Amino acid sequence: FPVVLVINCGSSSIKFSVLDVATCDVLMAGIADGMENAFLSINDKPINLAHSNYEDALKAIAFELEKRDLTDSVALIGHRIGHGGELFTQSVIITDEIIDNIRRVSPLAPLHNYANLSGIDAARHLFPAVRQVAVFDTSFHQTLAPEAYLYGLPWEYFSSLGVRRYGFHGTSHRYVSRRAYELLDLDEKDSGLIVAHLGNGASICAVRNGQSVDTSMGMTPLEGLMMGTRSGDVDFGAMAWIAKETGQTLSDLERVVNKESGLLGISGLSSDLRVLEKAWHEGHERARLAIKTFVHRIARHIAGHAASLHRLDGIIFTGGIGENSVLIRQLVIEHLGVLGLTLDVEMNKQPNSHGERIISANPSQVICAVIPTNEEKMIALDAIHLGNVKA
Amino acid sequence: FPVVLVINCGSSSIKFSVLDVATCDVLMAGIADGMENAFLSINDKPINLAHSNYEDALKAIAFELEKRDLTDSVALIGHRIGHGGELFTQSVIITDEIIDNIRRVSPLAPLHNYANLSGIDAARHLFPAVRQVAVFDTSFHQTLAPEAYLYGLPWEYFSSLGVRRYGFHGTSHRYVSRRAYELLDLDEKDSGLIVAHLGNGASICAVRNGQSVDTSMGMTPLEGLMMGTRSGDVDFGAMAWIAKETGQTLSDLERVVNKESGLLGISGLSSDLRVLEKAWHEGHERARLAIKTFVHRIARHIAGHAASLHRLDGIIFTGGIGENSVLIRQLVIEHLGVLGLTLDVEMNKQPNSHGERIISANPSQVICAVIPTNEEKMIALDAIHLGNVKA
Ligand SMILES: Nc1ncnc2c1ncn2[C@@H]1O[C@H](COP(=O)(O)OP(=O)(O)NP(=O)(O)O)[C@@H](O)[C@H]1O
Ligand SMILES: Nc1ncnc2c1ncn2[C@@H]1O[C@H](COP(=O)(O)OP(=O)(O)NP(=O)(O)O)[C@@H](O)[C@H]1O
Repeated sequence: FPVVLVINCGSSSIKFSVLDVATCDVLMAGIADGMENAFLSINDKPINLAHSNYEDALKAIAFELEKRDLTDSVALIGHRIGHGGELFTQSVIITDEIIDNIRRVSPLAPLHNYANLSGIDAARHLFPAVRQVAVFDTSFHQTLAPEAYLYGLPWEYFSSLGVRRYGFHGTSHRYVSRRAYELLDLDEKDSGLIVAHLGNGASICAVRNGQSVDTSMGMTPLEGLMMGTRSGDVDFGAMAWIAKETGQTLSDLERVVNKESGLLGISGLSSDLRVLEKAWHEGHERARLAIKTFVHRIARHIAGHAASLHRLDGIIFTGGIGENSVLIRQLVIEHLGVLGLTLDVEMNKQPNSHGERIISANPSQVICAVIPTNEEKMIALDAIHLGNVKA
Repeated sequence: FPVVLVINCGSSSIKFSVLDVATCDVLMAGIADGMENAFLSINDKPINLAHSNYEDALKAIAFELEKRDLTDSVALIGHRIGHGGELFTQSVIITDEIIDNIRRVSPLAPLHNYANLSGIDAARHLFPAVRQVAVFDTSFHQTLAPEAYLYGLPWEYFSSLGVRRYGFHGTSHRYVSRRAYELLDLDEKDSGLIVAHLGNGASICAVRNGQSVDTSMGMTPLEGLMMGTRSGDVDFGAMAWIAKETGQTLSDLERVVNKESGLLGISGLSSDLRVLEKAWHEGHERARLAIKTFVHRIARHIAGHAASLHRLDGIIFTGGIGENSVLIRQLVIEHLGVLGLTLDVEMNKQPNSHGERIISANPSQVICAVIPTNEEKMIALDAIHLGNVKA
């Protein structure tokens, strides 16, 4: 019973799951968190770490698996990498070269790169005779054409500084789009999907014949959809006007746009969609506005991403919000009557326990579906495929 | 033979036309320009002004009409106003109140407001017994709902500073959409149009049942489409990353994004589409990229604006580029095969001498058309309607 250990080692946390190689089912999950009073929390023991660096938290995690006699079953380790620039177009077996290449991306997302590389260094220490794989949030989007990835900035910003759209959630978009060809019985090589990955981070992606051809996030995760706490698309003129008017700097505004905006910023209440849905139900006008705005920007990006398709066969919702928000999905879909969508509300009402599920009624011009995303499973599948290779 | 004098009094120029009230035909046009060595240029006399303020240039223009015995036929003056904030939802007869209200908008576009108000002050001096009208580039878009005009910034930026989408080209979008109901034989009250106003400034607008319900420019003219020298939509994260990396300030970057970007910035060659079309024809790769990018962002915004419509009946091109670029229109339309568009290329080939013209073939799901825009005529029509009122 070999397992894969999957690690997502971010700026404040290390999330992990242990997946059985046979079924890709989760056998254990957890999170080392607060990385002054750090602590380890296996789904049970909410145990304390305090002043722990990344190698410490992971040594702790390794001892918990040693505990459960898992250590010798760990045949593969999969690392989620936030950003692979233009250097990674698919998941790779980690070697010194791959490490050097991940380091060259550092400037594009410095703290998050640093954390992912800290997790790699830790795992390489803790499991030296285990093959390790790197899976990148950006890599699925590397099939975008230049017309879709370039900004309208001076060419120099692109050719010298690598300013261009990267996109994120690639691993979710990819996983969900593969499940969609089966659920919808579509030929992958002749197909058009829009995937809406709606979570606290949110993005759209157009998949044409199995490849990503447009996506809503940009060089960073701040572009595109309005999100929990992120502004999404915002007029740079307006941002420069705000600076002059309030005396805030780019750095001030960047924090505002990443941490105080979005659902939180409009609502004045919360980033959490469930709190906002309940607030609206109680007459809260700003919560309703936050939601309607959220919805409007989703519909807008969905239709816009469709323009990169030759034919629209499906729209697929996923993520915390796409999977669980009955109201958000219906409002989005009713905002796309122009594309010929017809919702089956009884199907749309079903909770996420129902898994991969069609929610459009028969007369719909485009199939609409909900497909639970599973990034850990995608990473493990990549790892397992890579486990057959001679390095 | 009463006439309307139409004035557009910007930061460097005063453009004017004199239109006959009967036919709305142009009888005279011109431009006072360079506002250290200023000069007056009636379509003839390229005459010099030098060190001329706004009142001087206009006194010069007034004397040229006195010259041609027009002065006493001037029954109305129409002023193009760049920005009316939330205060103006339609064109108005200018009074002290209207002047006070235009001044309150100043902070939203300080130099351009100042110029428009300078032109009002000049004209009020030069024609005191003549009714004057103000027509605002923003006012057509005041029917946008909050979900379409809000940014995902903290609510305070909207409620205290008036940060929100305004949109521009309103006077063109309005004029063209009215001509479209006739050309396409559509019922205005039951209709969906997207208008693409493609010039050196460019924007999209969705008109649902005769009202603007979405538009691509934002609080300022920098948002949305990529344009001649403007970047269009750009990830604020990327802009903040660029700042940190090059040490440029918001003010530096604002100039870059307004004056060195867009077609110019990608091509490295020109903002002028005709130069770029010819460069591409000669193997210039960056010109081709500038164009493909331009086209891709147009298609994306068109489809996205469609999401605000209940039914898409028409897509209408206008502006310097929309009216004259055979290649741009066809590339855009071929990028929207997803919406069921079919181009009649022989109709698309016709030059702009052919005026208001359908360019989609019969099997097309959406009618596509070219409608020459005429902001001066729209302003004059407003003025003439307002000429019947008791103030
Ligand atoms: N039952 C629910 N109804 C509505 N929203 C929900 C529900 N459950 C969770 N969510 C929302 O999902 C969001 C969190 O989603 P999340 O777990 O982030 O999805 P994700 O797959 O993690 N995407 P990302 O956040 O970028 O990794 C919050 O707004 C939650 O309120
Ligand atoms: N024959 C042509 N083919 C392609 N592009 C053209 C042609 N003629 C003019 N244009 C382009 O139109 C752009 C200038 O358009 P413009 O006169 O600005 O339209 P507009 O109605 O003024 N919009 P705005 O510029 O914001 O006021 C430049 O790229 C020109 O190259």
